[PDB]
Amino acid sequence: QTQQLHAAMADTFLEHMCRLDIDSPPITARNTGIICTIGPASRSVETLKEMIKSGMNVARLNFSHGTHEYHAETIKNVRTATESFASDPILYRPVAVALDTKGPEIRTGLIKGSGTAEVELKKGATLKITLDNAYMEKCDENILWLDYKNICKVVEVGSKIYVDDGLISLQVKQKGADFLVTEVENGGSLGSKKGVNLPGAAVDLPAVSEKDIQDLKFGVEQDVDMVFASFIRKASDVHEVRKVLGEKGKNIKIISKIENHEGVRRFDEILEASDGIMVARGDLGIEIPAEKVFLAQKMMIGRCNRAGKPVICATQMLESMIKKPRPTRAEGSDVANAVLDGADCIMLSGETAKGDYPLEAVRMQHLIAREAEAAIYHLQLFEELRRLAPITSDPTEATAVGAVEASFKCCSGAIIVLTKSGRSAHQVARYRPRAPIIAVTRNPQTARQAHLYRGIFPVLCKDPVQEAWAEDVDLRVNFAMNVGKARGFFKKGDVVIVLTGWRPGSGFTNTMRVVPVP
Amino acid sequence: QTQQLHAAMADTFLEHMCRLDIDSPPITARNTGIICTIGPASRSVETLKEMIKSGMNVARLNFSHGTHEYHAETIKNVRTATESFASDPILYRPVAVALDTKGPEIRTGLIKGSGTAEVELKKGATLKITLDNAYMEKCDENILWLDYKNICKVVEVGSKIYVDDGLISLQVKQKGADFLVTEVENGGSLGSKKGVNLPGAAVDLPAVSEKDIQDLKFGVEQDVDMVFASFIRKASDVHEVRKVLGEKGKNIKIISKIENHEGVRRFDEILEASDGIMVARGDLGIEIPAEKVFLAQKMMIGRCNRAGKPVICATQMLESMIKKPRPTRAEGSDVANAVLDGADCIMLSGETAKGDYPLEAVRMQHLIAREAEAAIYHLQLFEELRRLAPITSDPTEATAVGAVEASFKCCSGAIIVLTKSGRSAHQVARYRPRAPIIAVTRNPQTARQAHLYRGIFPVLCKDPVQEAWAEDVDLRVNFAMNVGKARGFFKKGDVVIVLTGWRPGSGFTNTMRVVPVP
Amino acid sequence: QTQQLHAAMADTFLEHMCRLDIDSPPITARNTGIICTIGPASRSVETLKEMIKSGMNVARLNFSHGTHEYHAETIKNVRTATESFASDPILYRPVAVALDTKGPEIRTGLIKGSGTAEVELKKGATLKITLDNAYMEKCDENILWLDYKNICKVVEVGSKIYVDDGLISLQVKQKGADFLVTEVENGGSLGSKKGVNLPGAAVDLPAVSEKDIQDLKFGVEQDVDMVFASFIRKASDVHEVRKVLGEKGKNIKIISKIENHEGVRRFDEILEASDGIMVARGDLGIEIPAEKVFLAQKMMIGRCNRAGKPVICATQMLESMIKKPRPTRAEGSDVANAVLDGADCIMLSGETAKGDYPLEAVRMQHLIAREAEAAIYHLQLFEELRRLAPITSDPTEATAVGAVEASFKCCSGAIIVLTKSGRSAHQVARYRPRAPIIAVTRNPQTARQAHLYRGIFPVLCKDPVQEAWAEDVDLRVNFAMNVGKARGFFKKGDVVIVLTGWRPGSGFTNTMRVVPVPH
Ligand SMILES: O=P(O)(O)OC[C@H]1O[C@](O)(COP(=O)(O)O)[C@@H](O)[C@@H]1O
Ligand SMILES: O=P(O)(O)OC[C@H]1O[C@](O)(COP(=O)(O)O)[C@@H](O)[C@@H]1O
Ligand SMILES: O=P(O)(O)OC[C@H]1O[C@](O)(COP(=O)(O)O)[C@@H](O)[C@@H]1O
Ligand SMILES: [K+]
Ligand SMILES: [K+]
Repeated sequence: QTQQLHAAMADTFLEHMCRLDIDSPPITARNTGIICTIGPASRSVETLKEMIKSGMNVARLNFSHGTHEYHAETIKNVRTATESFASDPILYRPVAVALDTKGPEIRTGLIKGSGTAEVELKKGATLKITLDNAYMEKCDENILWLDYKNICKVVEVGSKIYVDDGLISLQVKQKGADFLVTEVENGGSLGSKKGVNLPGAAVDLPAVSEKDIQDLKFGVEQDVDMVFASFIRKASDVHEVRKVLGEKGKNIKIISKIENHEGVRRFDEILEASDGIMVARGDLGIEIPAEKVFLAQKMMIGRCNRAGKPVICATQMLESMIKKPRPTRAEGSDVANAVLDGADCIMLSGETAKGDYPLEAVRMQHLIAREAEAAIYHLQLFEELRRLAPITSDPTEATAVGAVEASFKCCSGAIIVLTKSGRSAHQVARYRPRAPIIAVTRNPQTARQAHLYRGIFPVLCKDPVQEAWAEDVDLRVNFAMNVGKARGFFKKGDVVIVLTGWRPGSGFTNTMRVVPVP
Repeated sequence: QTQQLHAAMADTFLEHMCRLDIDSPPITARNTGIICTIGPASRSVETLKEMIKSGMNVARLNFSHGTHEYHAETIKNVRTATESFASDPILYRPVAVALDTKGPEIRTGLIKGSGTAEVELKKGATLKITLDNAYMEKCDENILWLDYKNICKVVEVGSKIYVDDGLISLQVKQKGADFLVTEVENGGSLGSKKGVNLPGAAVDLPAVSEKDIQDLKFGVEQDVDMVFASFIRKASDVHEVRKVLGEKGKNIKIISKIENHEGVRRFDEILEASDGIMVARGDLGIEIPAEKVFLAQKMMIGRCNRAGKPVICATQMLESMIKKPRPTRAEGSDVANAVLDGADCIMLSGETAKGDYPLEAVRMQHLIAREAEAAIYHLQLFEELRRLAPITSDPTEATAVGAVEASFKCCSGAIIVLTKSGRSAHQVARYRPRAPIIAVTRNPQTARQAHLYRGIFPVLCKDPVQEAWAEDVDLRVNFAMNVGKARGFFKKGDVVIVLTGWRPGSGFTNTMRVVPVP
Repeated sequence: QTQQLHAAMADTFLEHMCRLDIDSPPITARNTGIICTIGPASRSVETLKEMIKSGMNVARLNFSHGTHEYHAETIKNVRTATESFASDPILYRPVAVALDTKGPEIRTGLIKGSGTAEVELKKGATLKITLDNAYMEKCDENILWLDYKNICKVVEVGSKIYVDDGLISLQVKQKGADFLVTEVENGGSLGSKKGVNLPGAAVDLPAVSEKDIQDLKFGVEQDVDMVFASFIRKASDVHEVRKVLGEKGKNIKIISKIENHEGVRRFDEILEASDGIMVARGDLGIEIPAEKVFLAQKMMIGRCNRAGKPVICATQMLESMIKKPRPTRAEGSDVANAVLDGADCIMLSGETAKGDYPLEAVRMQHLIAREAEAAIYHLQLFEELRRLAPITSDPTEATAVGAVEASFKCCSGAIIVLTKSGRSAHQVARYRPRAPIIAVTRNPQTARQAHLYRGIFPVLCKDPVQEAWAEDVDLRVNFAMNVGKARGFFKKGDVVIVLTGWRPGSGFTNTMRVVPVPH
């Protein structure tokens, strides 16, 4: 048997686990989007073509470093590689471009006037934090300057301060006007201009920094598809990002990065305002105990799935592959479990941006994701999603859930969906069918953004609009059939589900057909 | 709220995930046993005392390397460290000793008559494998000798052969009398006496090597608690191990290591014959595609949970901690997911045997395990375990399940179980209660072996047997109460479940009491 | 297989239904209490002995008719019959006595001065209702007097008024000071002193009538175990009954009869104030549309199961057996579905009080109940009861649920429970085990009242208290063992669950043992 179908039929989750079968091969289609950070290892046109062939769906640009010029050139290269495949629309894969903001930061000053010097902090010693700029280049083991002018307003006696990616830990023992007397908990080497984290604080840094405002404007100019917004703490932060993107950027998707205690606790209001979520495990695991990160990951993925909004699992998923051609067993497991949890997309950072084996890391995420998709317990998942969802008068919703149900009953090879804005295909994806969703659109931005949703394989129709609308619809259905055949999703005579609407604009999807592949 | 109790009450798994709460702190008790491989980083008496304080429950000795003398000294050191705490019976923690066999291997010959010389294998080139001993010390890029005399009987044209840690890959193109012509698929530097793996082969090497027989004899002499038996492919392999251990070794637990396709496929018969299972992910992931490992892991943990037999998750769980003081996000996730899967125990190999941060690795497994134990969806798990279990006439079974039910109903701080052999405590653990199981025994081997089962906290009663049996029972109940109080499991006036029998001797557990903590 | 155990194991309710097996015989024990109304057909000592042997657990006296002398003699007869079995305590079955009140009523006056004369009401005709006592003996087809002085305050234009057990129906067209002009909807022969119902009205008649006060006093004097209180509309009505019973009657259980729209709507507050509930389908189906009665029945049984309070299904269960030796197929089905619903007790009224086949009716309820009990889907029911239940600090609750779980795991022949007040056994019954609950008590009133809960077989221990408490406990457990053996619930070597506490006195049940039945 294939596709873990024996497991699929189990009446209990435990039996489902007992039936997982290494000799049950997956289907060809892989539903989980792969987001790859582009950097020195992966930025040439030549490598990018291979990244695409290996499974990259979204190119992430990390604006923490690099100039506008550098990023503009990366994006140019991504598009060159992407479009090199455009001559065969059956085989072309859309590739989205995501801008990931630097975001607000807290930084220390210079040790001893140097950028490279360091000092030793001993566990239990005193360290005074000063805001007084006289000390901004005279940091030492006694006096630490940092740039967050309001720090005193947001911490209390007992508060912790983490320095240099959580390497050093301090506890506030006394608060002054413009200073904090701290005791070192975890000591270590303190260097220059290090990152500061304030675990449990309501930090009042602006939603977007001066640099972020410039970067977001540049993302609009560059026609990016989505923004990963750093350090989102509250709904109003999302609103600020949306306002910066403005009218011109109104169709760019905002993915809030949840990376501290506040963001986790205010998650509901953040999700409601956002187009989707990134579980930003790197910073999140600096801010909160590392042993608690899996809780926040499963919380966020569950609530995103409940809301029907895309969620990304990010950071260190295949970390060892920076240096090695094969992942660890914990890494394999992490990727599989993220898909099992419900993540729409999984991400690579240093693995693709700077490591020695970027192609292998992409291919590995592809292999794991496809195995894990088969191992989902759809029988329980679909039951729960359908119960948790509202009853509505919305005809498109009723059509989508009916298509998903039909797809399980006939084990279809695909659900084909015509969509202008993406929405009809998003509505199908939210019910987590096993079958891949082939979303046919003429809208290039729809095609790129659809990668955010589990299961959506976007295909970009380039044909002229036919004079007879019924023929225009049939043309697009036929395109999807050719795509699925060419990509090995299904073959002639297999059964597939087709979703269309009753007239041309958006919002009329209402027709479900069960048809043999011609 | 605490212990993820809000999530505990969700009526769906999805809602359960949505309710996981980083602000809901776990209980003190940590139920998942921690097994640590001992080596140069962890073998001193001083480090071993800290390994115990940090949470080590089982010392694993890897007989792949080291003489009898070396291993005898490790065991002596573990006992010295363990017994250094014996003077306070309230606080003493039993520590088990596990012998992990080398097991059968397939090895290549010498490159240029040298041990250190190497040759380059080009992808797509020919490589002939010979059994002809004339070439046993003349391996080169054209002719590779190996020591598996039956290899021709167990591979076909099309078969793969892996060399080193799956570094090199070969595909069989022709079979001859004494030889195999292969094509190199994955090339690389081939050195001397490297490990060979035969994916998908029924390999007919002995269940136990000549050296393994010697090592098992030594394990009996050294009073080890359990054997982790390598490369178990079939029930008869387990029977061989059991026969070697013989009458003298009849109470030593046999944990079969599942590490190839055959072991996975023959899993049921192997489980039935074994005392427990190790998911040996390292070798498993060389033999089978790495992307399929999580399937085999969940299959094995599920089936072990269904059978009520201990299962260990092993290998690369916190791999990066060999070199770093903190784990990656994928590693944190791996540990959490292993416990969520149902693993009785989790394991450390190079992280404790040879790494720079053995204590931190133990502490991290402790932290994660405890968080993940709270995050289990006991509502569904208990329902499934109860349904999957038989109706029996066995009174002790009915008592155990009644105790677990009662423990959920009153949120008890513990299930206290008097047990000679461990069996009554095992029967409770198989229903996966939230509350820790304090298993009071006078039998030191029982106490050590109990670490194999999720949730059992073994405590070794040292007081003489009291003249009146009722007083003797009460004394042990009181001891358990004092252990729980001293370890912070519960406090005066909390409620606990107490299991005893109606007369002395094993097999009469039949009495369940709900008692306030005095 | 037996006891519908193959169906018991189904993974879905649909499959459970598909597995029900006419060739799978039930166990001996029957868990659903049978309440039998005693009347001319069933009041002799001799018949009462056979009613007990046939399965009667509760004798109901209907105070709608009969003098105190008549009812006292019935009660004396029930005790004589019940005590005739007392000389073997192993075999003695407690029998409860229930007083069912007449309750407040609305009655019309006399037609044409006569008690026997009648008049014809034609659909669509006018009929004026008067409260003016000048007309109390001059009811005719134009003027109907009735005795409910506040009727005008509680009905509106559009209100329906039902007369003579809902035979006739009237619709209020105009309201005056002391009158109502109505139109006849359903016509028919109107006689004298007929019962009036006010569907949908908040009727403000007293909780207890003048006759009820007398009857309750008599119930206390006669040591009855429970009162079925008529026409309960609101919690304050229950409180009034409780207050009337007072100190002397404080241990008499009050079972509220739900018999109108208001009682159904205010059900929650009524349940909370009551010891249990009767789904009084007869009057309920006069007050509300007949086609809606199964809704109110299942609502009340489900909510009583959720609260852990006894519920009785009553009225016309085996009606045709008043005249015939066998029931209809609808009646067989009604009894089985009541037990499947979750009813603690089922009831017989004219079937036992006045019909030609009282013993056959009791026997048939016994047979059907025992078949239906096996056909319950305990797998889902136990899961739901456990989930709907709180997490509790109460150790007795933890013990009860642990015992019920253990009882399913080993298919035990019984759960034996020592109880003074009944409560420990009640706590087990509320989780609906398959196995019978043998409740051992020295308290005779506990023993009789225990019949209200599904599954409890009360046994009355008559042995002296032993000097050593341990021995005293053991003696009672042994008694239970002997009872179960003699009644064919289980045999030597079977396994049974035993519940005890850690010291004497109520409230300390905390000990669950799994024990082989001794030789
Ligand atoms: O997902 P969206 O944006 O609502 O688009 C779906 C729409 O696409 C259609 O199938 C075809 O519309 P067009 O021909 O305008 O592309 C409609 O019938 C339907 O309403
Ligand atoms: O006094 P002992 O011989 O330790 O017995 C104490 C209780 O422990 C139990 O032996 C449990 O031991 P097992 O788990 O080995 O069956 C009961 O049978 C007995 O009543
Ligand atoms: O010997 P006694 O006083 O009848 O008590 C025996 C057992 O019965 C119980 O009283 C139960 O009675 P209740 O069900 O009324 O609580 C226990 O508390 C007690 O240990
Ligand atoms: K960034
Ligand atoms: K970040």
